[PDB]
Amino acid sequence: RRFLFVVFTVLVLLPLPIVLHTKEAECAYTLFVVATFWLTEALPLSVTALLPSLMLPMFGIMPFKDFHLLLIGVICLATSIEKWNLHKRIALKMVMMVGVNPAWLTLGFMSSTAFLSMWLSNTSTAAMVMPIAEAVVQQIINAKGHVTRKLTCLCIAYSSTIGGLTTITGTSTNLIFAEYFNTRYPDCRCLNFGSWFTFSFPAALIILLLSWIWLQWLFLGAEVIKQEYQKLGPIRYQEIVTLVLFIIMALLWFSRFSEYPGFATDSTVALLIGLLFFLIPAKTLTKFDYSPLITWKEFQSFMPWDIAILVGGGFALADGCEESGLSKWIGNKLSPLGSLPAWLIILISSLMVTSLTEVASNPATITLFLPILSPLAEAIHVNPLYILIPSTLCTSFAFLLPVANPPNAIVFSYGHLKVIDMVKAGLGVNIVGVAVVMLGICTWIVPMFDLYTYPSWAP
Amino acid sequence: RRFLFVVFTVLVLLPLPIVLHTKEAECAYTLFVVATFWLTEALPLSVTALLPSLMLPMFGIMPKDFHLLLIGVICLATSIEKWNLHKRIALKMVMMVGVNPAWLTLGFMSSTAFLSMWLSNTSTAAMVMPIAEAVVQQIIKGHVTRKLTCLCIAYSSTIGGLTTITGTSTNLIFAEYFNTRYPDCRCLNFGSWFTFSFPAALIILLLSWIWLQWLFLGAEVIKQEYQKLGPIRYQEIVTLVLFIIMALLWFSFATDSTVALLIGLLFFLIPAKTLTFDYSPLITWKEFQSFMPWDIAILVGGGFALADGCEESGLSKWIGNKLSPLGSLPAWLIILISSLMVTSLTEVASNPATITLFLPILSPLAEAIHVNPLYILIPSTLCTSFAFLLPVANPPNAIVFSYGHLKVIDMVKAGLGVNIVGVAVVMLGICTWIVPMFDLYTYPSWAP
Ligand SMILES: CC(C)CCC[C@@H](C)[C@H]1CC[C@H]2[C@@H]3CC=C4C[C@@H](O)CC[C@]4(C)[C@H]3CC[C@]12C
Ligand SMILES: CC(C)CCC[C@@H](C)[C@H]1CC[C@H]2[C@@H]3CC=C4C[C@@H](O)CC[C@]4(C)[C@H]3CC[C@]12C
Ligand code: NA
Ligand code: NA
Ligand code: NA
Ligand code: NA
Repeated sequence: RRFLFVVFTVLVLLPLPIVLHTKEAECAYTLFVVATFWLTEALPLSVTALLPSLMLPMFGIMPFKDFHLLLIGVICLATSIEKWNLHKRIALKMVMMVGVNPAWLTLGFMSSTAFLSMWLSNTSTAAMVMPIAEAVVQQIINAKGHVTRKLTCLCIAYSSTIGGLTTITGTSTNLIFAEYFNTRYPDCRCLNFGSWFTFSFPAALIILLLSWIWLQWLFLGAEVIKQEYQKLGPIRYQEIVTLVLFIIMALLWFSRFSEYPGFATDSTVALLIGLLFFLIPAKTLTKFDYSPLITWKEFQSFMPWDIAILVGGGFALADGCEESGLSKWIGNKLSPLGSLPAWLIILISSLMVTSLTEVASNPATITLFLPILSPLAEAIHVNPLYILIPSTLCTSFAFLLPVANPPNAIVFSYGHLKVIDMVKAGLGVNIVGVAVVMLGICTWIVPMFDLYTYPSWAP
Repeated sequence: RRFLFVVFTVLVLLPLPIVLHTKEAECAYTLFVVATFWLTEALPLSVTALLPSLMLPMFGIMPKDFHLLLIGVICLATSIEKWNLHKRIALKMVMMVGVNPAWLTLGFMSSTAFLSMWLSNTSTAAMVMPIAEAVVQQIIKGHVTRKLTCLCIAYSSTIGGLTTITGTSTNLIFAEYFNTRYPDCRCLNFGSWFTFSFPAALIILLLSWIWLQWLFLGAEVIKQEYQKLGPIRYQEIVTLVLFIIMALLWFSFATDSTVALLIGLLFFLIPAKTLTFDYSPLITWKEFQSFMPWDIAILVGGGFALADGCEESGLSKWIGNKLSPLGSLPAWLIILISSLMVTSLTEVASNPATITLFLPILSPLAEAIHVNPLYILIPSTLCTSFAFLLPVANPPNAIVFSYGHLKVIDMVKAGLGVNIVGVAVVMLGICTWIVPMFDLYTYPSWAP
């Protein structure tokens, strides 16, 4: 029907009243309705986040930091990159340098959006490169033509998903993990921009280079590209300063200094370079007056404000389940769960989140699964990073059917790509992604964070 | 000049280095920069708020019911503005009191005074002004009616911007400053603000109507503007009945945030009659995200960071032992000389900037001289809104200035009397009816 999720919303609040007895059932009812509206997306993912703060007081259950500074500093750069169309110039420049094209054009279209989705969002990059890739494939073919379109679509979407890793500020499921982690463990200083990039870039490079070979074997065995570049025009003043500030912020992030009062952090670099976008004149004379590179309404458009509401709603639901009396019941109900090998819990939880993320949303899976796996990690006396590092990477591995993330729903709205093509292509990419994450969590991420010893910022 | 406030930004960070000595004159440098950029508006009022988060660590100086009520009122106001119910309310309040020259100024005043309790002053002043221009043009001594109508719209949108904590940003800043710093106070909410602020604003509105009517000037032309926006549709009858339900539930787990979230979250759920194979709600999330004030929290966080930074850097001790005879004054004289200062500075500055600068000045002074904090902080937040002179203070009277009429001396002569009667009514109120409502003559228990 049409009015589906008004009657699905109002017709699950009616049978679910197990509420007509003790308090832990009243908290189970809140947990059920919030999880059901998060999984099915009947409400827009932050109206649901405000529902525990409405429903827990009526039953009787009662209750800025550096990551926000870094998020402000990266959104300031991303708004200027997307606004002045620098992101189209540095996508058509990676193509035409790699594009020898027996099969290197697929690698160029993968590497462009993989680099671009480290900074922008996956949805915006997948919506930007797909017209360019469609025009390039059309004007190369008009000079086997059906498999190139679906290969190009899948190589855009999957590599925009893969490039969405390697940065904490690259996807929303990374922002949610970082905001959960620095709130639950505020005595921990080992997770920042560079330490995330250092362990996540060797994984994503291997996943990209293996997915290229997999898709190129699965589907298949000059002036046409140097004409969409000249339709961009010449280079403007507003995107040379954005490029210079990009290069300066990038090589100031990864290069950490010597002095030590309090300001050698990443949020200092983020604010100190990203607040120059409001100040530097664009040479866009308002007419007596000038205009900057970035105004405040555009920043407010680009800034994710609902992520903090989502983290606060998840934390409120977790404390409601703690102080209501429910977590004791399911904690004494699941006592043989802590007699497992610690790597088997990694395996079953990673397969669980990467199976659930194919039909659910990427923030909705990780917001439900982080307060399940954190006290389990503290209880069985393993490192709480050892459990939570592979689960946030396996939640991003949404490569099957186009209901999981909007990156492969954008490339699906075009005429090509049957659903069985997406399923058969994304199954091998999911397999190699889980295999590379399992290799990494036992080979190179172990000495980087000392995962085999219980930490000191944990209870 | 054109690039004047880039070289005002970069050439005040250069002479201000008194920083080349002790720690106390390093927090008296980030104070001057932030205060100057707030008073001048060289940076957009929240880029400046993030500056103590950048400048205080580099010197060596290291450190929710109102949010839910704000979410509820913002998602009500989004649906009121989106489906054009405010035009129906404004054109219905006029034409009841609408056949005389005066009683038509009062209708245009009462419409935007009622409408700016819920919407913003800028949005109501930019909506009633074309309607009022069309009515004054098609009804028509012809030149003085235009400037009288412009000034009555711009003043009554400001006067109506009181009576609600969620009615103007300088009220939101005070409420967010006061639910912090005194978290054991449970006497300040929506209805207790309305109960003390409505009798003041009604008297100010009526006396301003009489003042402007004496100062300036001693049927089928309004109805065709009401029949121009058609009959009433489903999406605004639903918004009207939810407005009436929320309004008569506010004035009677039973909190104001419960009323704001139980009725306010129904706007995202209720099906509007715009079928997308699908349907669309009354409001979506992008519209709410555009309407929601996100920079007010950044502003109050930057104010709290700058206020706490003056504590460990021993500057507050210096300017506290420097101003020791300040605490030998009568307590009402502090009200008088602070309310006159906040109503004089706000004519040339911004309304959030003045109150963000002056709340951490007046709130420790109240605890120092052993009076009630609300006694000092209520007339200062009421008098900061009294921006009725020249059109650089608030955008409500800069909207009505962009039209052809209304030179500056008219605004000055008209706003001087409105400022005088506003200060007089607030001084009468804080000594007559706000005293037993909050027990202002005794030192509280939420105060140290
Ligand atoms: C979804 C959130 C908000 C609420 C529910 C949290 C549940 C799933 C969590 C919170 C407390 C957890 C328990 C905490 C401690 C132990 C003891 C350990 O030897 C085995 C696992 C076990 C038994 C955990 C199982 C999972 C658990 C019950
Ligand atoms: C963020 C900036 C603006 C904060 C500035 C705070 C200043 C204005 C405050 C903080 C400490 C205050 C002092 C604290 C105590 C006393 C003693 C009293 O007998 C007279 C007032 C006096 C002397 C106050 C004057 C105002 C004061 C100096
Ligand atoms: Na991205
Ligand atoms: Na998904
Ligand atoms: Na208002
Ligand atoms: Na002002």
